[PDB]
Amino acid sequence: LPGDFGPPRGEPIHAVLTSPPLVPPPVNRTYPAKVIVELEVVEKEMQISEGVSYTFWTFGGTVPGSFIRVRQGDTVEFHLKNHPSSKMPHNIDLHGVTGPGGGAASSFTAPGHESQFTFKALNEGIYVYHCATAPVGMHIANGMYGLILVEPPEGLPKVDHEYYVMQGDFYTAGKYREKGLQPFDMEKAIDERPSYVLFNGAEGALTGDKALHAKVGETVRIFVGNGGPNLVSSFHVIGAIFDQVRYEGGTNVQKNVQTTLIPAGGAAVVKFTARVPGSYVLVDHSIFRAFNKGAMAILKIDGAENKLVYSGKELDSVELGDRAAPNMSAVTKATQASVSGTLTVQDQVQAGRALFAGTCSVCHQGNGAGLPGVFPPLAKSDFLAADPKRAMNIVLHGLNGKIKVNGQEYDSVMPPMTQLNDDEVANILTYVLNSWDNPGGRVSAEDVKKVRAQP
Amino acid sequence: LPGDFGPPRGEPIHAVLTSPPLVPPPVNRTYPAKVIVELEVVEKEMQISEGVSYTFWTFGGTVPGSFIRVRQGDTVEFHLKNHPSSKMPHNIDLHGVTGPGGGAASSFTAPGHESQFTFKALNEGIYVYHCATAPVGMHIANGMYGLILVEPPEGLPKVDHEYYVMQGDFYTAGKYREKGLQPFDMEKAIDERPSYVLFNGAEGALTGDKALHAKVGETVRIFVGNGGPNLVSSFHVIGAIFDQVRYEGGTNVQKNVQTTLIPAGGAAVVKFTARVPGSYVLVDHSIFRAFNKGAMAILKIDGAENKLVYSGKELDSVELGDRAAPNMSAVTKATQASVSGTLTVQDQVQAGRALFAGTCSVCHQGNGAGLPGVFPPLAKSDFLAADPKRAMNIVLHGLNGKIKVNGQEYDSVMPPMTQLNDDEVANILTYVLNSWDNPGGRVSAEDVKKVRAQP
Amino acid sequence: LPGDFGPPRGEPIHAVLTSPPLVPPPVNRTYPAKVIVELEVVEKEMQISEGVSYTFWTFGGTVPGSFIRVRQGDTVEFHLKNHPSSKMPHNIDLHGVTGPGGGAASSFTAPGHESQFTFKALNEGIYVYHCATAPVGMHIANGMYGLILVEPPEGLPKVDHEYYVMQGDFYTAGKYREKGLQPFDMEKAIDERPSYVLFNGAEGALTGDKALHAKVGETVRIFVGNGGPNLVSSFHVIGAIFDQVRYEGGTNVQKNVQTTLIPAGGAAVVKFTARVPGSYVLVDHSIFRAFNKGAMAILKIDGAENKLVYSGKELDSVELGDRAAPNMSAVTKATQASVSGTLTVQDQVQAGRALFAGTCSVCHQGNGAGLPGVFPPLAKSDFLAADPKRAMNIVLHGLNGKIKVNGQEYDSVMPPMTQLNDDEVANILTYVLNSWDNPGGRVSAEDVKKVRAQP
Ligand code: HEC
Ligand code: HEC
Ligand code: HEC
Ligand SMILES: [Cu+2]
Ligand SMILES: [Cu+2]
Ligand SMILES: [Cu+2]
Ligand SMILES: [Cu+2]
Ligand SMILES: [Cu+2]
Ligand SMILES: [Cu+2]
Repeated sequence: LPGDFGPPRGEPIHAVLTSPPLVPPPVNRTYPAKVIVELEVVEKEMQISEGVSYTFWTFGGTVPGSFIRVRQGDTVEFHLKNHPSSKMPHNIDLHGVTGPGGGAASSFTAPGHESQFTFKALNEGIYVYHCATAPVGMHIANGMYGLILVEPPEGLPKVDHEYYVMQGDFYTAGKYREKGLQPFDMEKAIDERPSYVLFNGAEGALTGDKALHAKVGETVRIFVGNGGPNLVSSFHVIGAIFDQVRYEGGTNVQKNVQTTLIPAGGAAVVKFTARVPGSYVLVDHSIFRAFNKGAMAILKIDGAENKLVYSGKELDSVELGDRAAPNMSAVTKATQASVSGTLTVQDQVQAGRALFAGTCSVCHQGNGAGLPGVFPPLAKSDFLAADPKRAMNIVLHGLNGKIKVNGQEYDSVMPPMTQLNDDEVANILTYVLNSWDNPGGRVSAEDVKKVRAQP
Repeated sequence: LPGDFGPPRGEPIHAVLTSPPLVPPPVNRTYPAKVIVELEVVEKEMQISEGVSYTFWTFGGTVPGSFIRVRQGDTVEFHLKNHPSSKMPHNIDLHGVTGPGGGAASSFTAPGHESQFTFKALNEGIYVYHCATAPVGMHIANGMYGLILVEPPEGLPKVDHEYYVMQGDFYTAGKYREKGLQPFDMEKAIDERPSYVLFNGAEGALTGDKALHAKVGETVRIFVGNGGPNLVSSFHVIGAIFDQVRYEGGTNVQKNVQTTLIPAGGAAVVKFTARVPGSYVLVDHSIFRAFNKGAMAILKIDGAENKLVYSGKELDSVELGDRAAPNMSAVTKATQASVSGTLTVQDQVQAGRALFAGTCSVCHQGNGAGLPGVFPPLAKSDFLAADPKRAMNIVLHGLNGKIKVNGQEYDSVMPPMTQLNDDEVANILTYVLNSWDNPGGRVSAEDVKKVRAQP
Repeated sequence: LPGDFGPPRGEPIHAVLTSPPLVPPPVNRTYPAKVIVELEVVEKEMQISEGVSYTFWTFGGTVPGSFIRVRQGDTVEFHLKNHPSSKMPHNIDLHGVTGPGGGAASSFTAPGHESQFTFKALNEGIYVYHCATAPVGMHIANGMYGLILVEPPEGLPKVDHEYYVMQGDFYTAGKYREKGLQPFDMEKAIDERPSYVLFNGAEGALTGDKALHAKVGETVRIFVGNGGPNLVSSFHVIGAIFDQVRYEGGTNVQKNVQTTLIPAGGAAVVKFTARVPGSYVLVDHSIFRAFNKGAMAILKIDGAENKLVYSGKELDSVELGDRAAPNMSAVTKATQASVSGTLTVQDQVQAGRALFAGTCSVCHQGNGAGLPGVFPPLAKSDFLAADPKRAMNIVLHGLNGKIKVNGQEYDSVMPPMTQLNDDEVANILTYVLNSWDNPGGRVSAEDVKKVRAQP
């Protein structure tokens, strides 16, 4: 057989698993071992977006699940526990396992139980693991996937950083950024029409203050999975190139590519060398996923600029939108205050401030000044103040034709923004009204609901 | 030119074509030949699913069409007949043909006619062939695709088994498993929203008693096509690895991968070595296709277990659902009896038995016992017997909150199952009522239609 | 660093950019240079289909944008101008640029402004460039993408022809071929449900009198991009094979393939050797894109037939439909005449003539003769003349069952063609009525609207 390094030697090893985006250290071992893996399924509510809860089903309490790292030829004794608070039964299929279901029929586990099975890791590579419990699509859609690395016997070449990034498509009853606890939507899942496409199980999981880091001159290896369930990732790094891309345990290694297709259920190891400082964006280049459904992660490189290689500036809200900023915690706070019935004007203003970035600032500027004759001002805007109800209709339904703002004529087009939720329009407009010497007061989600219902 | 082995020699050869999932024997020849291919288009109703008929358009009476096997450098004299019962005209485009339309403009054939054209097979490889008659998408969607192998002059390396598997997406007016003769749906086809995604033209075409077979230690080569028309396959083998994947006649060979993307209209040769016994599942790992639309095929390996490689069990209904069992012939029978107006309680019970597997058994068990305090029993269930109408609402619309069943409290969640058709809910519940000392009687499709219409 | 050929030498070079489908000449240079690129964003209405206008956003006035050609190790001084008639701000992200946003944060440009940034071209290859202005998906969907080639220092091998072909998916408020100025549809874009999938920004951009050309024996290199925003191309050449496919600046080169997957935002260089004359069709083999949404381009090879390689005929309307003919200018004319209120019977007849090809001729023949007993005649048809209103219902809703036409019984099936627009049915039927000794008169779009509204 391949990976035939004889029976386990040394002492049994209790595998150290890591939560995303971190990876366990290299096994750093010259002999095959008995590796004991203990993984516990937890079902739990987490925020899939600010003020949006979802009941995830997880391996080890995270999406993706805990990272497993073994050596080709190891004997893996796999213990799957299902937490007693679980409502569903669960199991595991590991890609790279030689045997039926990749472990599925020997890991079937009711709430409060444990199952175990043993496999030899014959196949070197990076592999997806996921739940394989009927209905399989529902279990995977809820977050039940992760990566197992089977190292080659000599180990992978040393790098400065190893990170763990996994794409998933998600199906909520509600629309993108519609607030509240969102049920799984089986109709959207069967139709392959996700409301969110994410890295590491949430909007902003790898942006702002949760960006991945490295320094100019350092090597980064990223273990990249695609849990699906349904989508194929046009996986891409903005502003850089992959030194290498290797799929699963394939003999083929592609070098010097920027855009690579990762199948649903697929995985790849990519290598990046940091050359110049700034934010390097990992996306699904099926662009509405990256820029309208959440599929953007950041590798932030710190170090000296090299003007001979790139003379230009770090990214801002023009490219990264409301994910340029460290976090949108103000949106979470305002959503919680709406639920409690304690929502203040200032709660709305700080939420609107976070949401205004990119969404409105690309044309009206971060300071609401616009560009005289080209983009009208929101700062001290006579037009805004004259009719707050018209302002709600402009965000929902757009505006075109000649207008006069602060003594100047505009003859341009503001596209409609009907995909903004009622709370988002209300918070953005309350921010604008309470900024730049505008008249203050507030716009409520309920105000916007009535305007949406009759344009 | 490539494949320049001079003029045909020896005797003209009448090509032996095979129906899926079988392949013609290796050409086993050292000289180029004149190969005469005779292929006849037949339009005909076949079962796309149990009790679901569809009018397929076929090359040779099967989906995919008859497998053609020639040698690089052969002169192929291609005869396309259109059966006189056909309503549409048809033609053929073979990938790997050097010339306009791959044969399309010289193979255009009205019902009851024959066309012929000659081509030299310059290009070694595995290639899709399909109909290229306006509207091309409708002809391909109805089943008009297959494979032609152009062998290299020295032939392919010998293996124990060669099989023929081809994925297709299908567009019915009705929903998945909605019974009756289903028309082609052009709106779903243009939208790329298939109701079925299949191997070899039907649900269960390669599962249960129609699984592919091999023995521990044997090599299997699978000629894998993707007829589309629209989908890209994340083609994957559960519990195993491909020794090799080679696309069309590409110089590139990928080795040691589990998950590979097959383009719409693409084809690949994969090689598998059987290591341990059990069912190895070929899927489109765009998981709702594999587990909700029919895209699952089985390679069943018989032979000695190796507990050093895999300690675990063969797959069952937890993973393969209602395709674990040899066949669902009882569903076909019950559908026929509904049409005839002769549907008996026992017809419903045997259909419901087949459908209960995985769909209900994953939580309630194959024997309806459930798991005390975790999954309530369907066996001798006081709760079921108290209100059969409530049971219909529970399958369609789900159940949550505290209930008491056979003296025990449950506080859990049964997801809704509204994608089940009225006949499916009726048959499953009639099976349950007539099992495990439950009260008997029956639930009709019409009973379920009324409950669906007002939750 | 890679591409470390020292500082720029010689004179600064003003890059010569080309409009699709042409490519600038090889740089033909042994030293690294300072290359000045000047690219101007223009927003403008163009015909996305005959009689269908769309407001495109373009780099250099075309979709795809102007082709840029530099050498690995060049210092590129990039000048982006935004035309003063623009309503939106714009920027550029070039794949293959080493630095944040690929130029995005240093190229942000309001209407009537200019931005500049400098980069070293470290990475050899073919690369997509696109707008990266919030909302990024809307800018790319409107046409803001093109290719930059970074040549290897020794240059690419010489070929007879170099062409520029770029796929895009497009989202109109109206359905496919619905006439008038079509707004961008954000709902369809987010759902990844394009109304058009095109090469070079229009239906027929590379068909008929706009086909690419070469001669038997000549080599063709095609720089193939996929601007997306959302779709992955099953990129395929009908009737031929690619000698080579190379993605971006990848070390991997695939040889001898017919079907290759291009990611959203991806690019590839393909090489084709012309062997036999005729039309070679470039498609997205996700077949409803190629044959129902516009994703078909033609490489027309002129030269001597070789009956030893391919005995068959050039393509016609059976395969290429209404794109076999040089152009459909008559449809543009009839649409303009409807807007003006000057629409004549002859305007309708010539538009219907263009649309009848393939759509109706595949079964009824180019001369309306049909095939006695199999396809009924439209030529001198007693059945057509007896009830023009029934003829409208037959095109929209199909026809089956026994009929008698010109003394012969037919018992067959004409599929419904409800995806035809009201003007298309009206023009086709007016063409038929004014041909082949039929009674004349006309059918109006308004006649068809009333029949569609009550079958
Ligand atoms: C460009 C792509 C824009 C984005 C994004 C946003 N707005 Fe805008 N807005 C824009 C233009 C060109 C115009 C004028 C339209 C015309 O007919 O010429 C506007 C107009 C407004 C107004 C009214 C005028 C004013 O007070 O200055 C308001 C209140 C306004 N826009 C608000 C607004 C908000 C809140 C945005 C994000 C949600 C937003 N705009 C985005 C161009 C663009
Ligand atoms: C788990 C994923 C389940 C599947 C699949 C099916 N059912 Fe279920 N069912 C489940 C639970 C947890 C519960 C209790 C809900 C609660 O509020 O605590 C139920 C309940 C029922 C009942 C009523 C109670 C009883 O008689 O035991 C019925 C009649 C029932 N379920 C039927 C049923 C059928 C027919 C299924 C397949 C179609 C099915 N269930 C699937 C959990 C799960
Ligand atoms: C085959 C795939 C067809 C295409 C494409 C079109 N038509 Fe057709 N048509 C076809 C058949 C088999 C029949 C007879 C149906 C039967 O019940 O046996 C028809 C019938 C008509 C008729 C009425 C009969 C006649 O006058 O000959 C008309 C007026 C007609 N079809 C028009 C028509 C037009 C305008 C088409 C393109 C828009 C078209 N047909 C396409 C088969 C096929
Ligand atoms: Cu699970
Ligand atoms: Cu899997
Ligand atoms: Cu056909
Ligand atoms: Cu094809
Ligand atoms: Cu732009
Ligand atoms: Cu990009």
